[PDB]
Amino acid sequence: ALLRILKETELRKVKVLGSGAFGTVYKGIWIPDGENVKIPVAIKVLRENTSPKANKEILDEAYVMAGVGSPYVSRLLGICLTSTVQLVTQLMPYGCLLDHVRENRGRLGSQDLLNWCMQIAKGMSYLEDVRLVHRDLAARNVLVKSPNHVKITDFGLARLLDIDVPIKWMALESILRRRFTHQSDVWSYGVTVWELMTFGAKPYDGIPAREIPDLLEKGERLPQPPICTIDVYMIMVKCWMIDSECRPRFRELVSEFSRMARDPQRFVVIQN
Ligand SMILES: *[C@@H](CC(=O)N1CCN(c2ncc3ncnc(Nc4cc(Cl)c(Oc5ccn6ncnc6c5)c(Cl)c4)c3n2)CC1)CN1CC(F)C1
Repeated sequence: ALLRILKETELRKVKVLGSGAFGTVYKGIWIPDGENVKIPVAIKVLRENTSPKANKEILDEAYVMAGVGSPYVSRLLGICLTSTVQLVTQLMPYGCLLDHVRENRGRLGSQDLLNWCMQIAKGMSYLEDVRLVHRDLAARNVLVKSPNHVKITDFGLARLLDIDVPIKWMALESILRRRFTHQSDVWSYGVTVWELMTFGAKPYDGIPAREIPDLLEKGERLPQPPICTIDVYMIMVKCWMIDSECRPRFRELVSEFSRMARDPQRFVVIQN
């Protein structure tokens, strides 16, 4: 129910990690009052130019995930309120999963890749339990706590303006009508799995975004990754069905990748 407010004196910014349309993320340290501890944190400072109604949707989305949560989705530790709005969370020291897979292409195993697929599916199952549509699931928006533990973050939203999109991850209905559901998140999950299994290849590389809807209706899809057996590719293909009702549920995806994770060398073919 309650919300933990952290004073400015409890927090210290060290380095800039990244940014987007809504805010700037810093690496930092949290020292809670009346405790002899240091906690490494990420601190997201929201931009001052944006209106009150625009920043409202970011905060309200965090407050839905109030109770126990999931270990595979980012957890808000608290907020700090100066002239700026500062959102505080546990630091994920290996950064985003897209950068991680590209760097470690030489030494990653079949067990590691399929474990990540299962963990992302478990995290998305929790977001469906609390009725939270992500709108922007991609390898860039999954963080790495360690090589055997990943967390979903960077929850998507349209910027509300007074006046004064990731097309290659989106379901067909989302491109043409701007309809976002739990079943459109499943499409984006399929593309995320394709990124991991290609060691961070760019989807539809060379094809302009305007051409994507016509190609999808014709039946063209992203190619089978070189390391994947057909059994793995079949799950990706089910995620990209035009009929949203025929796509698998996130709980069924947890079941499938858990089974494949119990015999990873059968399903994914690494050189080593
Ligand atoms: C990927 C590169 C990339 O984009 N990033 C990796 C480096 N950065 C980074 N590193 C570690 C880290 N740990 C923890 N948290 C963050 N980022 C973050 C994100 C959000 Cl959305 C955030 O706010 C909320 C809001 C609501 N909420 N509810 C529950 N939890 C939360 C969190 C916070 Cl406080 C912190 C983080 N970031 C930046 C990300 C490749 N990329 C492709 C090229 F463009 C490079």
